[PDB]
Amino acid sequence: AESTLGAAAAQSGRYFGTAIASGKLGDSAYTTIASREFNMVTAENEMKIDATEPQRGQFNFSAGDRVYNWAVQNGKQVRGHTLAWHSQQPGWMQSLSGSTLRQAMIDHINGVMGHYKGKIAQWDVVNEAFSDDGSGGRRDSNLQRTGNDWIEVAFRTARAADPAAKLCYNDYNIENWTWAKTQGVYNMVRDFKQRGVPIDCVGFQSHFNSGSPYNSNFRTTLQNFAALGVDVAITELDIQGASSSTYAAVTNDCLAVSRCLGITVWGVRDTDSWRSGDTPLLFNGDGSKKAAYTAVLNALNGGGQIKGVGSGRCLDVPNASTTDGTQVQLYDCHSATNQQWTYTDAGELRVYGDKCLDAAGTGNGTKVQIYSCWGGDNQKWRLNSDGSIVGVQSGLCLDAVGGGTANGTLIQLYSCSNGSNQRWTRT
Amino acid sequence: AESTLGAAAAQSGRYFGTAIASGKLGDSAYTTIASREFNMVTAENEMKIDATEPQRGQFNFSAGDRVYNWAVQNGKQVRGHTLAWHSQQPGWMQSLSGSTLRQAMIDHINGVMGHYKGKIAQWDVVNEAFSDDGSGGRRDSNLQRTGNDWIEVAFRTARAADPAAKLCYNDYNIENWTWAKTQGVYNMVRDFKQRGVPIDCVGFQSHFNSGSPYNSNFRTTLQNFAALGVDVAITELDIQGASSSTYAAVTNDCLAVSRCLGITVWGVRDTDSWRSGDTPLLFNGDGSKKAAYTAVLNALNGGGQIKGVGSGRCLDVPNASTTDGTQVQLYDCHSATNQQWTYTDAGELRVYGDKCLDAAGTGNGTKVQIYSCWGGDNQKWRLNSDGSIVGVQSGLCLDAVGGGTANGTLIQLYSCSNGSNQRWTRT
Repeated sequence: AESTLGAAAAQSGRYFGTAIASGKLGDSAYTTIASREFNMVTAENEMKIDATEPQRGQFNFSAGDRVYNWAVQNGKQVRGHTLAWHSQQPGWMQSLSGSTLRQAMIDHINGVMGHYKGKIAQWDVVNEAFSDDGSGGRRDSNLQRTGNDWIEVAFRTARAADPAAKLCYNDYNIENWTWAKTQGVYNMVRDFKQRGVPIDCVGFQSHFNSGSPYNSNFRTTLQNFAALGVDVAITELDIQGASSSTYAAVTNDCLAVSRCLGITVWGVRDTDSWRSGDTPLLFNGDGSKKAAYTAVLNALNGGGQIKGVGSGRCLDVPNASTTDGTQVQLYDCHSATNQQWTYTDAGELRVYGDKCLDAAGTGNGTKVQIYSCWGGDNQKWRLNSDGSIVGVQSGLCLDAVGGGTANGTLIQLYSCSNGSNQRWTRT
Repeated sequence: AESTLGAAAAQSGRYFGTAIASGKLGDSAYTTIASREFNMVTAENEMKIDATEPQRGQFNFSAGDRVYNWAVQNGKQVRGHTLAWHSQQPGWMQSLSGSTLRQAMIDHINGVMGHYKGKIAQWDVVNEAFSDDGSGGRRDSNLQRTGNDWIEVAFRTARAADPAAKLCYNDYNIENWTWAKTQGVYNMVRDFKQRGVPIDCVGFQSHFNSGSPYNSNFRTTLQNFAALGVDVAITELDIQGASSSTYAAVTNDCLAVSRCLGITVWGVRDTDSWRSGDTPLLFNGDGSKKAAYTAVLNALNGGGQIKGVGSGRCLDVPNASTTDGTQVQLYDCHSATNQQWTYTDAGELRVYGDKCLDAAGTGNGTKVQIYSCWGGDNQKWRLNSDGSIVGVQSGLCLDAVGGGTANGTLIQLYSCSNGSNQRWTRT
């Protein structure tokens, strides 16, 4: 299979998951996409400490089980998130220290894992234990202050509670190999492997933005960790701006590492994201696939001028005009600027540097023209592997009117038919 | 002055207004911008028929007066909108037809204008009476069914009610000269002027988008109507995507016609717009001046490499790198792509075609780098006439750290001080 992300990932033995919020399981548009596209699920909040043990010793699995059941019934495995973490602790746990806290941690781990024994593929045993100050050391938390060996204890406890689940250490800002935090984490897992501490995987959240951008050396980080004898996983992927190139690069990095189990994006639609303002995911608010979705899919499946297949002619802006509202047409191909289109990471087809292929509506017959680039979804396209060009906002295909092939044939939007007047090739 | 829209327009004897919503007058962020930037006001809904005469013969001016009082308290003139229209009619009026409706129309005009007698600069007496079917004829509505002379009667009635107000006919899609609607309106005004019907102005709503884009022949349209002996005004301006060139183009068209009274944008912030999804205004949701704001201000005031003045060097991307997160610096100018920056209508400073000058924060000391273009406000800049470059999101200026001037000097965001290390010239 290769029409969906999960299925395209399965082809190489990997998975493609998302974060699920039980609160949205009632939204039909939400579940339609989630059940179809992903084969791995992480509870966004339902399995955290404050959600599974509101009161000391009083476990509540209502929300967690709702997500677990939905996942399994729809063909997805589940990543447990998370058991030991300095953030979002219940009120009572915050008011604890010393061996008392160390004990509560142990009880919590046994309680949660006992309930889900043998049902969870991976567990984020310890989450975000290192500092961002730039030192590469543990962060100061009530857990760290109970003994530097608390992480080791958490893992030994987890292994005993459920030896079937892969135990991971999860963290952010550890993707760039040159960062001190990355080195801190590396040395810990290195130590752990030598002393026989039970750790099976390292999760790289992969929250990329201009403050902590993706760097190609991410592949090196993954390879270096995998070389220690642990599996690696991209656990909470999201990219500010959702650049198609960056999304593809990250996917290829995982595919290039045999120990990379799979990729999980942190949410379904941009509007579901904890950082919706960054439009960092693969589907937009309308539930429609973004340009990045197509880039990731092609990457999973595959390991200038725009010429129409049926006509042999090129997408042309009449008389090299630059006025907004000028409808594009088919014309004999030639090295002119009014025939050179650039496909940007945002998903636009630009000509003249700042003019965008634009759809003036969403129904059949909508004329395709050029207009000032501003970022509307009616100016974003998906270049499918089958040669079709689909408008993100309309979901319609670029179509050479009436199947015409002569110079001057106009371009419009029309329901995709796989016709030759809807197939294009880049030269 | 020349630092605000209103003040700049006054330098050519014109005004620059906005539409005000009484419900938002309690929002200090809203009013701060509104009172400072505009010297003309239109009530967005408060003076419509249903708002001023909820029951036949029972006039209510509480909503309209809140807008009016605010305007005059803050030194603004007011445009009345609107007296006769097929849309937004009170239920009781929608039930009328024939002579009964005709008289109700007359009564409504006398009541509203009597209340605001001598206090209103312009009144949109009749609004949107022509059709969009391409015939260039009258729109079918209960008012048009009372008789073709209903528009004339509305104007004669208004002139007698308040001789001090300029009486305008207002409509949309009459900006492009070639459209049948435009010419249908032209013929009506010509007819009125020949027969002595009192009409002083024609308002061009000018709501532009990719479905109905701005066209440079708009200037000839304005001249043609002005030639008839009526004033012209841009009454409800908004542009899908808020292109800087287009906003500047519309402004210059009005400045070229001696009889163009001024310009009114339909709203303050994009979020206040009836079409917020198209971000068609001059201020963003945060209340920050967009790239288009500066384009308009510069046009009102009469209005490649980026070389620093205090340094004499060019904005430079180190080693012609294309890696996201690369901090920009100063360096010996020279023709090289890594020093070629394109300023787009959206307000981005692009390099390498798809990389954007990006701010990784909003405070002083913030690192200015390059990152994949995606449309964030942190990738948008305003090029002031004083030579400074301000970040739309932070409101901070491009600053050469410590005032350095040698190669390798890093660029950051800092409070605008108009220092020589914050001034840049285009080359």
